[PDB]
Amino acid sequence: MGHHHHHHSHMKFLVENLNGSSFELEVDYRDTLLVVKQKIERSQHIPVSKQTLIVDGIVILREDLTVEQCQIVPTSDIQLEVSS
Repeated sequence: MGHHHHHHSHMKFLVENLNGSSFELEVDYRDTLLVVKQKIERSQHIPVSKQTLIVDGIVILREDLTVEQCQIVPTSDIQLEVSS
């Protein structure tokens, strides 16, 4: 009777692009780092290849890993530094 644990996979992490605009991108745990940056591309208007994901100091250069593996949460400092 009752009790249903509903998990929220939708994560809106603040894509804080210093050379652009901060945007909370709503990604799912299932989405890969390759796909998530394609979302960012249309948002920051910068090509995926120039999206230097800097989280807490670490650069995220992986397309093969999903966000559920990297566990990139909005409670970390997620910034973008536009490579010219």
